[PDB]
Amino acid sequence: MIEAILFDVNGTLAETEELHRRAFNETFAALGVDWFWDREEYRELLTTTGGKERIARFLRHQKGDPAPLPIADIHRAKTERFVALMAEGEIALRPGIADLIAEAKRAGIRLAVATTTSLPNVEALCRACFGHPAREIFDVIAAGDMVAEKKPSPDIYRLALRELDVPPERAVALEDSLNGLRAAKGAGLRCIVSPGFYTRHEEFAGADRLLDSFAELGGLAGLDLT
Ligand SMILES: O=C(COP(=O)(O)O)[C@@H](O)[C@H](O)COP(=O)(O)O
Ligand SMILES: [Mg+2]
Repeated sequence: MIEAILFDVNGTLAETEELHRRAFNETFAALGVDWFWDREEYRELLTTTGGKERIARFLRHQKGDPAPLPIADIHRAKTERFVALMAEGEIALRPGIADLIAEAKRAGIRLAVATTTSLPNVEALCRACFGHPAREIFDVIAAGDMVAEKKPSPDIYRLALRELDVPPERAVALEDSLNGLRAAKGAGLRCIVSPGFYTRHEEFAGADRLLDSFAELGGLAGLDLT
C-alpha cells in the first residue's frame, strides 16, 4: 500500500520561502550589489527551481549591478546565510507534517526527502524543526545538485526511489508546487499537493489530492490513495 513517503522540503515540510528570500537579499546587500527581490518578483523567479538557476535567470534580464562573482559563489554565501537564519529558530513545521512522520516511523515506513534545495538547508531545517540531524528523520536524502536537471525533471525522485528500493506504486510524494507535482508524476508517483503563499495561484492538474493542509490527510490513513 505505502512502503515509502517522499517529502518535498520548501513549502512542504515548512513555509520557508520568505526566509530564502531574506537570505538572497541579505547576501546581495553584503556583496555591495543593488539587487533586491520583493515578493512580486520572487513569486515569478520561484518557477525556476534551484538558487543558482534562479540567480542565472535574474541576471539574464536585470539592469542593476553586474555579478561580482561566479553564481556558485554568490549562492554558497546565500546558503551559509540561510543555515544561519534557520538556526535563529522562528520556522515551524506545516500542520500535519510532524505527526505524519512520527506515525510513519512507528509503522516502519521508510521516508525520503526529494528537493531542489541545497543539502545544508535540509540539515538546518531538521535541526531547527525536528531537533535531529536529517539522517535521523529521513532514510534517504535526495537534494540539490545530486542530479543534473532539477524539478520539474523527475530525476531527483528517481534518485530517491533507487536508494529506497521501493517501486513508485508503493510510494507517495507530498508537494507544494507545480514543478514539484510534475517531477513526482514524472517518476510515476501518486502525489498529494498542498500549496502555500507562493504557489496557490498555480494549476494542479493531475494531483491525486489537492489539500488546503496536510493535516487534512488524517495521518497515514489518508496516504493510501488509488
Ligand atoms: O526551488 C526551490 C524549492 O525547493 P523544494 O524543491 O524543496 O520545494 C529551491 O531552489 C529554493 O527556492 C531555494 O533553495 P536553494 O537556494 O538552496 O536552491
Ligand atoms: Mg517545494
